[PDB]
Amino acid sequence: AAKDVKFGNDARVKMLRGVNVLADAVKVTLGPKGRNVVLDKSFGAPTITKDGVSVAREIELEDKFENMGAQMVKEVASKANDAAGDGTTTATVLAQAIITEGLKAVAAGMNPMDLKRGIDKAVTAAVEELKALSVPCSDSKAIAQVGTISANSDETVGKLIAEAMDKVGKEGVITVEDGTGLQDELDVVEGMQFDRGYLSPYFINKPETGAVELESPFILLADKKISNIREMLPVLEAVAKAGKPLLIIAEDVEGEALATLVVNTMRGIVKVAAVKAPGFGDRRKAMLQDIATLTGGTVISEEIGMELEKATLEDLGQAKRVVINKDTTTIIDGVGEEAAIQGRVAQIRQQIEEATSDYDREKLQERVAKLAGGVAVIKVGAATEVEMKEKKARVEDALHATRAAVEEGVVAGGGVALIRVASKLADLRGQNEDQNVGIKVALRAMEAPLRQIVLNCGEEPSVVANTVKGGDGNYGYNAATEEYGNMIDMGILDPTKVTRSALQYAASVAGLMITTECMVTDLP
Amino acid sequence: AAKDVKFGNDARVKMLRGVNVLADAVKVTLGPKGRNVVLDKSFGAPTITKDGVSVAREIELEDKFENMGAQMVKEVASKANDAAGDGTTTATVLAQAIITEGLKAVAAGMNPMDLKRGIDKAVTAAVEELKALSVPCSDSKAIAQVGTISANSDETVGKLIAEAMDKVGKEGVITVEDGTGLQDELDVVEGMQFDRGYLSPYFINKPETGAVELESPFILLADKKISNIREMLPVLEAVAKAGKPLLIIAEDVEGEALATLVVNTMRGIVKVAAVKAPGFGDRRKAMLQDIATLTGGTVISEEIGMELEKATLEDLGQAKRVVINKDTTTIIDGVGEEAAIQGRVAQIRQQIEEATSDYDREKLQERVAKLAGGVAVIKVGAATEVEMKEKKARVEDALHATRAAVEEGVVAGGGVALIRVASKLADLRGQNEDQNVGIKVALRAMEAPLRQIVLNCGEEPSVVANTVKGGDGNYGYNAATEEYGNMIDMGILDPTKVTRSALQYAASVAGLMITTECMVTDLP
Amino acid sequence: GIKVALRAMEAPLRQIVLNCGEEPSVVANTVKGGDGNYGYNAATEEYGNMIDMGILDPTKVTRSALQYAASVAGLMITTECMVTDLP
Amino acid sequence: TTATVLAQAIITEGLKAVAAGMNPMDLKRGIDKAVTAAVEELKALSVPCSDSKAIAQVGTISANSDETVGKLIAEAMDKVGKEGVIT
Ligand SMILES: Nc1ncnc2c1ncn2[C@@H]1O[C@H](COP(=O)(O)OP(=O)(O)O)[C@@H](O)[C@H]1O
Ligand SMILES: Nc1ncnc2c1ncn2[C@@H]1O[C@H](COP(=O)(O)OP(=O)(O)O)[C@@H](O)[C@H]1O
Ligand SMILES: Nc1ncnc2c1ncn2[C@H]1O[C@H](COP(=O)(O)OP(=O)(O)O)[C@@H](O)[C@H]1O
Ligand SMILES: [Mg+2]
Ligand SMILES: [Mg+2]
Repeated sequence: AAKDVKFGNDARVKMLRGVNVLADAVKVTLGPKGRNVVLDKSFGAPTITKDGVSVAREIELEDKFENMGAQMVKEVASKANDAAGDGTTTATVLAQAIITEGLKAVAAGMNPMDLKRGIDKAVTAAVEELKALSVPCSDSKAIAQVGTISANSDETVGKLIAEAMDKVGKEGVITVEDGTGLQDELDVVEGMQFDRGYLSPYFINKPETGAVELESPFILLADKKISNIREMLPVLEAVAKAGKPLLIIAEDVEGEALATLVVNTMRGIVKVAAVKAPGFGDRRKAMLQDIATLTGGTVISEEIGMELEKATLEDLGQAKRVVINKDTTTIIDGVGEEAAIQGRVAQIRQQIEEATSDYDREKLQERVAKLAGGVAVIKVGAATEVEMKEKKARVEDALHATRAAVEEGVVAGGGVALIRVASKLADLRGQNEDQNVGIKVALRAMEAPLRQIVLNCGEEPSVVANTVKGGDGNYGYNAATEEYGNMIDMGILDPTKVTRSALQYAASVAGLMITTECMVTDLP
Repeated sequence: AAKDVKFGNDARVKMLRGVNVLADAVKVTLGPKGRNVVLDKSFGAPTITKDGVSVAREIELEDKFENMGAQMVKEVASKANDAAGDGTTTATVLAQAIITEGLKAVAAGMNPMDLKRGIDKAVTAAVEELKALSVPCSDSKAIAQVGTISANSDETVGKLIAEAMDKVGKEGVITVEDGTGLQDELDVVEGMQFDRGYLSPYFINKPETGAVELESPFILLADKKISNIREMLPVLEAVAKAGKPLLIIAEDVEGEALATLVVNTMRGIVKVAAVKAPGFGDRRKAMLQDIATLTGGTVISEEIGMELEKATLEDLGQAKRVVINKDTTTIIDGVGEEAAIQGRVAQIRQQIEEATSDYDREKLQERVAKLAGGVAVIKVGAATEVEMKEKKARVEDALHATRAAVEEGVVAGGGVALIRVASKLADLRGQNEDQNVGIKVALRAMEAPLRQIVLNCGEEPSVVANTVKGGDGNYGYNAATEEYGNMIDMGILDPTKVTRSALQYAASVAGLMITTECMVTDLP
Repeated sequence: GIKVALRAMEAPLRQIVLNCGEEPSVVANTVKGGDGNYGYNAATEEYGNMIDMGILDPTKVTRSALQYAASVAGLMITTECMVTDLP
Repeated sequence: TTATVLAQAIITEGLKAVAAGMNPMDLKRGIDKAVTAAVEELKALSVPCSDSKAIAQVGTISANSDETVGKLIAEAMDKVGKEGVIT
């Protein structure tokens, strides 16, 4: 294909125009005051959205070069959401400010490489300062309002989340279930979870979040990389007698064909899934038979001693519910029985004494807590099930935030945290002035999220930013109530996890943007 | 896809042009004098319509941005019809007036957010005042002319509706049936209804209102979310022996495939339907076996104790007629027999004493009245059945209005009600003047429906609006007879239900329109 | 109308501060909060008594600027129609 | 330059008020009422200048802060006297 080659300022000017168009649309929707963006939908009334992610995914530009600049910022903003579940608009507000000023400095003939180093040095220092700024919210009492604040300042969703982590503070998995009673129901089931993606991108089922809630499927568990269609078809034939969905847990399938192919064949037919087992080698294999002991299943392949093909519905695990997604496999409640599952407890307690490897010891002491801790199951018993269905997303909204908050503590929400780092590290100086200019570009960019939010509020951003900069600690503007106060006390706070991720991702995209010598795109 | 990005006044000016084009066409058809709009039809003479809904659905604009502005007003006008069955043109007359003036205020640099708050504050106050304005029409004597007025001022259709609600005043379901006698026939059959939509949008049958009148089908009733094509095909084979249509009542089907698919497969073949059971959990399940007791059927699935597949035509409910639509399931007369149906009456009377939950008590006392109240069946015995078929739509016309009227009472029809709220709340003032301007924009907009109607009448709107504003209570212009009088006495009135819905929906679309910072549409 | 004139009178200070690069509104608030000749020395980017710092403007020039601006501006706001040669 | 900046602000604020539906002529009368009062207050604020130190300072500020220009004009101011003309 013919490729259009662009160079120097020619390419950079095109890239900035694309960054600006995407940032402008995402920036208006920052904070409680974010103005709605009308997104054309192909049939039906155009969607009106106050959410940055929907607008960003929508934005595509017709200029090949301008689109490439927009796409690069979008992927880093999405990466911020992957690390912590929000920060998508904040990442683009920060990225646009660093990128626009940095590109202008490069257009002044300044060395791009140390401009990049100076911005990165300031970012690393700011990240350490943010951790110092952090308020540990480990205690359940802190979790109680942290969770209420986390759920878009809603007490009802927050308290249920807080009630369960009252159950497990930290690592206990908590899941959201539609309530079967009009009173809310919470129980802890000693099920399981592991952070392993599904073996095709296309396994998505009914919940609009790329995920696979699955009611009473049976589970295959395999100890060699499975020979595919010839011996999986017997099992699929057996599975299709009963009518239940199947999940493959394995090393992989012999996957170049059928791990790609099976989800394109089987969605409309039967619904069948596949996932990687956790860790590698003996740990993966041992962990698969740990998984087996907990589900009630046994592990199966031609290779070791326990042939696959003629397997029945008894020769499987089963779980009352399963969740599976791009990045996670979750077992909500096995068919396995208390005594058999506790065939494990004697060994796992024993090996913790003595294991000759430090990470084997760590894995064993992680595994026993995990195995016994289980999954906290929250049933949202709202009077209206459509409304608990609606609040169900906010509850998933909340635990993403609450989990991030417990992991890194909390910072003064509002860009007050970035203002105090900016004021805190004004002293930091670059070795050369290209480096010095880079430090300043990063510091000025840190002010941009607070200023954009006050602009959406209609307050002129400068008076407020001057007052917030002048103020002490968590003194900040609550734009929803339009007055200054202590933000943490007022109830505006976010995890140090979220702010740190947005700043780091914004810095990386900006550095690449400043140092991009040439852009090659397909000819229009 | 390449997306055209618009910003600030650039987008708003495009959106206003689209709102204006749609509003202009809908506004001319307001009231008895509404001038006809010729709607091109692809083959045959162009339809001439004095109905706003037909014109609004028709209007589509070629500019991507202009169409998006029109579509947003259309969906809110349709939402007004969904809440109460009319108000579609009135919503657009009100929406255009708030949107045009509000956009002009935003174009004056005024803060969009409080303009929005000021309009909304005035609307909330006006809604309370409208309820104070309300005349309770609960009494059957009030229903008698309320119904006559409701049926486009026709006494014949109104009296039959009034005669049946003489039967049940309020909650008793009343249905319209083609008369089998030349004398009108009215009977009350203790059948059933529940406000649950059908499980595909495409289930539509013979009546031109998206609905499913169905003569003697048999009914499936299921107590688990059904395993689909493999065990539904036996039943479908059994059903297709007899030749009757089938309805699935269930939690759902295992629906991602066959609940979407079945209506695309089975329309031309056999005609088969599916609906959600009412409520959730024990209440849904109990209510399904309440439904079972009343129809004469029993509830069926693999899961609890009563396998599906080999079921006969006896192992079903049956009803003489059924109605099903986007939002409702109706059972007109079971096959069930008096004594068996009254297997229920002892329990339902008993549990009302003692139930330990307040909403369980409410559901029980709602359920007994509902179960015994039944469906009032009106047979329109006109001398001409084509004419009773024609009047049949007006009778459906009437009960939509009569039901709304009994629920909220009635207000001086004619925009006289909105004039008196506007005059009543002239005192209301915004905290800031952006808020003050918003209150005034809402108040001036309230006058627009009366003025548009007098303009269609050919009276200049100002003299009449000045006189109506000056006059007392229900003093208003009867544009059909072209003279002022007491509107309620003259026979021009509408439910508080209808006016309140139109004002609320118009305010919501206007606020979004004023605060829309950016519009993203697919490139032309 | 009186308010429009008073708000406009703050405009020269804001524009000098904008040319300096400091935030005009923040400086305007400090000067408005201050009293007497307290003002922002644009060259030294500091706040001090203007007479003491030597920043003095002739009264005739300031008075003339206000009167001339008000007369032309007041007529311009009243314009409702413009008639000009077709391009 | 200051007259243009003041005029631009009065027109921008006035046009926004006319857009709100405020009668344009009434705003013009209000602007004029404020200006007449402001001119009197400038006369009260004014303190006379004839010190050659002050004469140099008004010259320096008027010359984009050129100290030499103000210094020389004060001396020429001094030598010619009030009836004198400086070119
Ligand atoms: N009531 C408020 N007062 C001040 N700012 C707020 C308030 N609530 C949230 N914020 C801040 O505004 C941002 C939330 O805006 P949001 O629309 O969710 O964009 P994003 O997805 O990038 O976080 C966060 O930075 C949050 O800290
Ligand atoms: N005889 C009449 N006198 C005055 N106005 C009337 C008369 N009859 C109805 N109206 C008013 O005119 C409106 C009915 O117009 P219509 O064409 O049905 O549009 P819409 O569907 O929005 O109600 C209602 O607001 C009604 O109150
Ligand atoms: N350091 C200073 N502080 C503030 N303003 C200054 C300073 N020095 C000179 N000025 C000038 O700024 C304005 C001068 O305007 P100028 O640009 O010289 O053109 P003109 O006098 O025709 O309006 C005056 O307010 C004057 O005070
Ligand atoms: Mg957010
Ligand atoms: Mg109508």
